[PDB]
Amino acid sequence: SWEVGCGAPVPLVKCDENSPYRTITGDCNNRRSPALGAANRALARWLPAEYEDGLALPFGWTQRKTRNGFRVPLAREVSNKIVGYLDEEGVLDQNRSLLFMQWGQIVDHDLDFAPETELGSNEHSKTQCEEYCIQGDNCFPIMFPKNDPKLKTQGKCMPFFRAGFVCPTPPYQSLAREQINAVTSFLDASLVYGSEPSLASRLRNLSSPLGLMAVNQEAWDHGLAYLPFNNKKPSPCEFINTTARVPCFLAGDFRASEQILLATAHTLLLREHNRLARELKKLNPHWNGEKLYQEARKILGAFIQIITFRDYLPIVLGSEMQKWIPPYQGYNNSVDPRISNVFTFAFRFGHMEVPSTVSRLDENYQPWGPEAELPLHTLFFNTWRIIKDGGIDPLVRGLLAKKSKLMNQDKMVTSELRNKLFQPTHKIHGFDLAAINLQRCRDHGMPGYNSWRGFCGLSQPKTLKGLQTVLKNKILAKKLMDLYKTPDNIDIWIGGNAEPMVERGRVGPLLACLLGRQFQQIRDGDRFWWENPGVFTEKQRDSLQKVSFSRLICDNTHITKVPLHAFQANNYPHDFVDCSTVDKLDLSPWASREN
Ligand code: HEM
Ligand SMILES: *[C@@H]1O[C@H](CO)[C@@H](O[C@@H]2O[C@H](CO)[C@@H](O)[C@H](O)[C@H]2NC(C)=O)[C@H](O)[C@H]1NC(C)=O
Ligand SMILES: *[C@@H]1O[C@H](CO)[C@@H](O)[C@H](O)[C@H]1NC(C)=O
Ligand SMILES: *[C@@H]1O[C@H](CO)[C@@H](O)[C@H](O)[C@H]1NC(C)=O
Ligand SMILES: *[C@@H]1O[C@H](CO)[C@@H](O)[C@H](O)[C@H]1NC(C)=O
Ligand SMILES: [Ca+2]
Ligand SMILES: [Cl-]
Ligand SMILES: [Zn+2]
Repeated sequence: SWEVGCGAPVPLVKCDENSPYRTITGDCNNRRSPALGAANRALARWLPAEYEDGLALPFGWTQRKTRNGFRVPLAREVSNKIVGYLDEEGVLDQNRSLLFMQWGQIVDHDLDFAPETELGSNEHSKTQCEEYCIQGDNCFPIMFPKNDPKLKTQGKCMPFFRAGFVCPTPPYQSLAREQINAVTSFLDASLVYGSEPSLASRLRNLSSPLGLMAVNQEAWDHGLAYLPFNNKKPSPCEFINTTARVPCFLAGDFRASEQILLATAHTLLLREHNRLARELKKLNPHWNGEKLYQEARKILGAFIQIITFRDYLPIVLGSEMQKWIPPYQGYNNSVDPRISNVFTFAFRFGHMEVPSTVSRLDENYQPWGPEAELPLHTLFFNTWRIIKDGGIDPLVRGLLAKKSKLMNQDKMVTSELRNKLFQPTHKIHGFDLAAINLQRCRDHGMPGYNSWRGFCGLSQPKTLKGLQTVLKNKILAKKLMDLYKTPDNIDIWIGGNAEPMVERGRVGPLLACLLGRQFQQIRDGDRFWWENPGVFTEKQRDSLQKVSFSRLICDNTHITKVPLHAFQANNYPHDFVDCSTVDKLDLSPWASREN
C-alpha cells in the first residue's frame, strides 16, 4: 500500500502437469490454482488486516489516533515491562534438547520470509531512520520509552523498516496492504535449494554431471564440506570480526548465517543432499545430473516432512496434536496451502526457547577448549568460529547434549536477544527481538489478541479479572492491562506467548490452534506430500519411515555416539548409543533400470 518498495507481481510460467518433481518456486502444486503456495505472493489473510487508516498505516504510527480509544504502548516499553528478566539460573527446559529450538527455526525458515522493503543501499534513509529516528514511508522506528537505559547509550530509537508488500494493480482501487512471503509455502526443503530459479542454479554444482550442490573450495571441515561463501558486500559476517574476515555462507535461504547453530544445521542439510546424490549415482549409474539432483532433493524434502510431523509437532502441540492434525487421509486439492500472515507471528514462540549461551563439546561431550561456552550474542552472523574454531562437530554435540530454554511467564526472552541482537544492516549488538516482533505485528496489520481468540473459538477476556483467569497469573495480567488498557489491544505475539502451555506441549491454547491449523493445511494441501500415494512407491515409504535426526548426524559428521531420541534432553553417556546401532536409510527401492 502506497507502492513505495512494493514487489512486482507474477513472472508467469506454464505448468508441467505430469512432472514427478516440485518446481523451485512452488507454482503448479495446485492444479486448479497453480500459484497457490508459490513464493513471492501475498501471505494469506485468515482475518482482514487492521490498520490505523484502514489501508496501510500501522497502529501507533499517529500519536493522536488511538486503537479502540486507547493509545498503543511502545513496543520497547512492552518489552521492558514484560518480556525481560535477569536470572538465567533454572530457565532451561529439562525435557527438550537444544535441537528442539533449532529444528523449529529450520521449519520456520522453510515456510515463511517477509523481507524488509528494499530502500536501496547508499541510504541517507538508513541514516535518517537510525540517526534521526525520523518516521516516514518505510522507516517505522522503535522509540525508546522513558528511563530506558538505551537512551543513555544508543539514542532515541532503534531503526526498523517496514515489510515488503504486493504492488497495487491496474484497477488501483483502495485495498489493505498485503505482505509478501518470499519462500515456498510447502515444507519442501526450500531453505536448502532456493525458492527462485536463478539462485537455485547458482547453488548447484553444474561442473560435474552428478547433481551435487556446490561446496566451499577454500575451507574444509576435516575433509567434510562447508556451504560456499556469499561474496555479496558488505558482509555482516566479516563486520563482526575484521581480523578473521570470514564471510557469510550462501544457502537456499538468505537468513542462513543469522546465528552459528542455524548455519550448522544448514551444513548438515547440504551434506545430506550430496551424500544422497552419490549413493543414488552408485545405484543408478545411468541417471544424469538433473535426475540425480531432483531425486535427492525429493528425498531431503520428505526427510524434513517426516521429522517435523512425527518428532517435532507432537512435542509442540501436546494434547492438541490429534485435534488439529488428525491422521492423513490423502491430498485435498480444496485446502489452501498458503502460509498465513498470523502464522509468521505465531511460530515466533521459538524466541522464548533460545538460551543465553552456546557450547562446543569435545568427543567425550566435555567442554571443548578454554572458551567452550560462549554468550549467544557473540554468535550472531558468526561464521569464523566454525571455519577457524573447530568446524561443526563440537556445535552439533552441544545441540544434542545441551537444552532449549523453557518459556516462562516471568522469564520470556533472554537479554542476548532482547538487548544485544545484531541486525545485518547495522553496526551494534544493540537491538531487541521482542520489541521488533511487536513492532512487526503492527507493520503487518495484525488483528488483536481477542480477535484471534474468537477466530480460535476461545473465550475473549474483557476485564483484568477475565485476563487473570486466562493467563492463570495475576501479576502478568495486571502489567498487560496497565500497558494496553484493553485485552482487545494486546499484540498477538505477546498475547499468544503469554498463555500457559497445553498438556505435554510447549505452546498455549491460542497458539496451538493457530499452528495446528497451519500445519494441517501444509500437509493436506500439498500435492507432493510424502505420504500422498503416487509420490513415492510403497517400498520407498517403508525405507523413509526409518529416518531420524540421529542418523543424519551419524552420516554427515565424525560423531559416532548419538541418542536415539535427539529431541528429548539426553545426557552422555547414559543416553547415547553407537552410530552402528541406529536405523539407516535404505536406498535400494530407488534402483531403476529399463530391463
Ligand atoms: C537470532 C534468532 C534466533 C536464534 C538465536 C531465532 C530463533 C527462532 C526460532 C527457534 C523460531 C521458531 C521455532 C523462530 C521463528 C521465527 N523467527 Fe526468529 N530467531 C532469530 C532472529 C530472528 C529475526 C532477526 C527475525 C526477524 C524479525 C523481524 O520482524 O524483522 C526473526 C523472525 C522469525 C520469524 C518470522 C519469519 C518471517 O516470515 O519473516 C519466525 C517464524 N527471527 N526464530
Ligand atoms: C563439483 O563436483 C566435482 C566432481 O565431483 C568436484 O570435484 C572434486 O573436488 C574435490 C575437492 O576439491 C577433489 O578432492 C576431487 O578429487 C575433485 N574431483 C574432480 C572430479 O575434479 C568439484 O569440486 C565440485 N564443484 C564445486 C564448486 O563444488
Ligand atoms: C577474531 O578472530 C581471530 C582469529 O582470526 C581470533 O583469535 C580473535 O579473538 C577474534 N576477535 C574477535 C573480535 O572475536
Ligand atoms: C477438503 O477441503 C474442503 C475445504 O477445507 C472441505 O470442505 C472438505 O471437507 C475436505 N474434504 C475431505 C476429503 O476431507
Ligand atoms: C519427555 O519427552 C518424551 C517425548 O516423546 C515423553 O514420552 C516424556 O513423557 C517427556 N516428558 C515430558 C513431556 O515432560
Ligand atoms: Ca518451503
Ligand atoms: Cl492472517
Ligand atoms: Zn574429523
